[PDB]
Amino acid sequence: DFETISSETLHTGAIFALRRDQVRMPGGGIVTREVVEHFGAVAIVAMDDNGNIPMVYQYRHTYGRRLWELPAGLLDVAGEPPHLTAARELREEVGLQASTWQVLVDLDTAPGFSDESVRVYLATGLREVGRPQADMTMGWYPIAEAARRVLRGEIVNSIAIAGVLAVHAVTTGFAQPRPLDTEWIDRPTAFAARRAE
Amino acid sequence: DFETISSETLHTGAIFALRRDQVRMPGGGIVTREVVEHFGAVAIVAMDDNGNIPMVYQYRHTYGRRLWELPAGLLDVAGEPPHLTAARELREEVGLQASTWQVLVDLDTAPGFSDESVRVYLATGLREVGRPQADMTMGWYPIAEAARRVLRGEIVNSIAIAGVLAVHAVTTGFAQPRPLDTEWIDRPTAFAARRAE
Repeated sequence: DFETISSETLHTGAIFALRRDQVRMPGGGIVTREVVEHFGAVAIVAMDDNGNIPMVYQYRHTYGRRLWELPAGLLDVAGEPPHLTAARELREEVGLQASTWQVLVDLDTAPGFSDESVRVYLATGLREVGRPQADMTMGWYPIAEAARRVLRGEIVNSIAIAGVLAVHAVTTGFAQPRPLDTEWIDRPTAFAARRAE
Repeated sequence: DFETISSETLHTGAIFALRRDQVRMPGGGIVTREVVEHFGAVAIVAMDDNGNIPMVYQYRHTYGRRLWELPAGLLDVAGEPPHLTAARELREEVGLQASTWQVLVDLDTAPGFSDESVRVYLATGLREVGRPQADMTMGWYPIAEAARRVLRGEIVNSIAIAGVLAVHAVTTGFAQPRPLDTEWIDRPTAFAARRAE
């Protein structure tokens, strides 16, 4: 198999680090692979009694504009269980508490160059508790409308794609949400390791 | 609005660069935003007469394992039109030529820290022409099976999520593929600019 031969840190920053490995390709052979180590993140599809979900309208420095995204947050508190981060983030970002939490879909955002992976939850049985901001607008969408916004390129954040389409497959009876103990295969850990310290 | 106040290059490498900007938040206020500038990429959902699509099984240094992904390739040839890169990549990677090409879905893989964006095509009217490798296995899947593999976490590459779910919405009559001239809003350009030179 593939083996990290050597490895070096090129940069460390607020939310990720940049590492450069040399990897033994099988058999014989040597590539340079750069990995942006990231904290990992969670997001929530909060589905009300009628099939509506909340979304935020978040400025992204990288595209010079705002995207429609799901509520979400970095795994930036050491050792904190992901599901508890998600509930926390739901309350901070959109002012929602939810009774029932299930795994909806996991994704590897950029396999090409980052370890970042993202667990998206389905949260149901909802209640508003306040703090719905700074520059973030939020708004709600029936799920079917959200899915057609994906298909028209009005929602392009790829965690929102995966989340909205996945819940759409649930609401149309194609698939089932899953238990909280579903293994998150690619949960990131390298950057949390490095930060501990 | 938001304005880049200053900007500096921290690293330049084979397939991306790492930049650090200072951004004026409105009104008054200053954040550091790091952007990994990337080439952009395309991928293809190649759908045969019967609803089957090809997928590759590609080792990802970043997760220490292989993922099921769609055929795909970086926009790494200067000025080459994306749709022509996609046809090229389809032939190099999976040995397919396609008659008809349409836009399926675009995504922004990691808005949090990269500009990378990805145009995924629907390619139909297919013919095998050879070169189906090195370490990449490929295999075919009915679309419905592929969509249930997403929903079970057997496919987690987020371009494969977006691509397989999007085509699933087409095959089940929920949405339509779109013309090649659909604007790709977030086509990356910063790293191609920097490389020219």
